[PDB]
Amino acid sequence: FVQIKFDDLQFFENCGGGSFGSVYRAKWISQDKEVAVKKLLKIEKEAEILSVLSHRNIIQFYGVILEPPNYGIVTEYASLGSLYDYINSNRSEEMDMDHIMTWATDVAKGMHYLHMEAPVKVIHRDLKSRNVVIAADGVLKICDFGASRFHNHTTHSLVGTFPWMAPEVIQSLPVSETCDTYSYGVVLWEMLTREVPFKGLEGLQVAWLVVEKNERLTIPSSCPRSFAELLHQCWEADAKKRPSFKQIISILESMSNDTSLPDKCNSFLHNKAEWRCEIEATLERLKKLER
Ligand SMILES: *CCC(=O)N1CC[C@@H](Oc2n[nH]c3ncc(-c4cn(-c5c(F)ccc(NS(=O)(=O)c6cccc(-c7ccccc7)c6)c5F)nn4)cc23)C1
Repeated sequence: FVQIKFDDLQFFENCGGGSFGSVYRAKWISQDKEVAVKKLLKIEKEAEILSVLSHRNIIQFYGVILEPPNYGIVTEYASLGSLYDYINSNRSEEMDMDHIMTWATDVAKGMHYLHMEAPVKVIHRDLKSRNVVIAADGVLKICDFGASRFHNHTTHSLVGTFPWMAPEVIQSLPVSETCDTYSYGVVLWEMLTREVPFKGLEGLQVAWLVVEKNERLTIPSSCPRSFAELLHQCWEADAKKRPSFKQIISILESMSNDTSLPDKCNSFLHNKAEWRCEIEATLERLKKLER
């Protein structure tokens, strides 16, 4: 627990909404470092356990703000924004298969660390493209991985999170590390299609569809089978039938040695104007499925 004086910071802008859980971008004046600061309504001293986590694909702890009433956590700031903002911009048109693979390896490796490599097993429960950020060198960093255990005020809206929640998370059921595997496959699908998952729908409809009808996000027919089948394993209703992140890492290795995949995938990636109608059709069939 490094301590960071409130006056040691210069606050720039707030994401979230001024509330507890809202993230400020800020300059750490003692250190001349650009930082993120999360507004907490206090700090749990027992939360030291998480201050020892360190991995190039998770956001880096810097220190804590302990000046009542100002309580905050300070971390690195990733220069290039959230994965979400990037995927749903026209910048994502520059993504080739080597890009997808690198970024999906980045997330899978950060998750493998939290699940199996750190001082304490961390199951994230809220992994999603808005919780992954892009450092200056394209390296991805998982955010908010300690939220589900300590500061449960940061998350829950929760209607905006159903497309990434495993079914068992939706039902408040027994939960295993493979709930993060389901959320990852949604992140993968986001990278491949560059769409907002279940765009336009009601959270409760998606919650319902995922849980009762085993509805999953449309996989375009022209998506390479290797990607399609990886998505499928990551989306098994039966959490015990989903891969671990060690297996995902090993799967991405095989895919990246497949000489045929790069043309197949890059073709698919750059023909979005053909197969975007497939996803958009399923969206109206699902919207009309409540009217
Ligand atoms: C407003 C629109 C929007 O969403 N965006 C606009 C731009 C983009 O924001 C960006 N761009 N780059 C970014 N880089 C980082 C973040 C960011 C950082 N955090 C943040 C915190 F401020 C605090 C904690 C966490 N995660 S954590 O709670 O799991 C954690 C990590 C490490 C240690 C600890 C800890 C230590 C001791 C005791 C308890 C806990 C906790 C965190 F992610 N959020 N966003 C945003 C960026 C998106």
